[PDB]
Amino acid sequence: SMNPPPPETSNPNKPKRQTNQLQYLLRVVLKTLWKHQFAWPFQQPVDAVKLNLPDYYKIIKTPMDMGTIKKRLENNYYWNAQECIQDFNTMFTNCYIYNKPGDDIVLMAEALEKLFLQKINELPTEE
Ligand SMILES: Cc1[nH]c(-c2cccc(N)c2)c2c1C(=O)CCCC2
Repeated sequence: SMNPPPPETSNPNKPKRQTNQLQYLLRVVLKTLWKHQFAWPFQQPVDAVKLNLPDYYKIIKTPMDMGTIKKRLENNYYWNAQECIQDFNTMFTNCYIYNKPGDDIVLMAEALEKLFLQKINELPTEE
């Protein structure tokens, strides 16, 4: 069994900028979710080999995790906040696609997503 290569966190050909919204996403949003008790399944890519999930990457074609997001934010990978928000929503969506309602992992994603939504509600004005 085989995992795919993880999502890229560096791309010198990709335009990039530092914005106050992106710093908020690192310093407030990512920090809030990273320290949560339910964060650990989401801090790195899903290892479908060790987890014995050979169908994971057959179903999930856009994997995403907070470890990748953290490195992308720290490496200034993004152009705008929307790109980073999309990555967060992709990671939650993957969890809901692959798992059953009521699975513990879904309850964990749900709790993180609630905090995510509470924090992005106060995303500062782009300035
Ligand atoms: C998001 C997610 N994370 C992890 C996991 C579990 C233990 C260790 C590591 N690194 C990752 C899983 C998962 C799923 O969606 C499928 C359900 C269980 C596996």
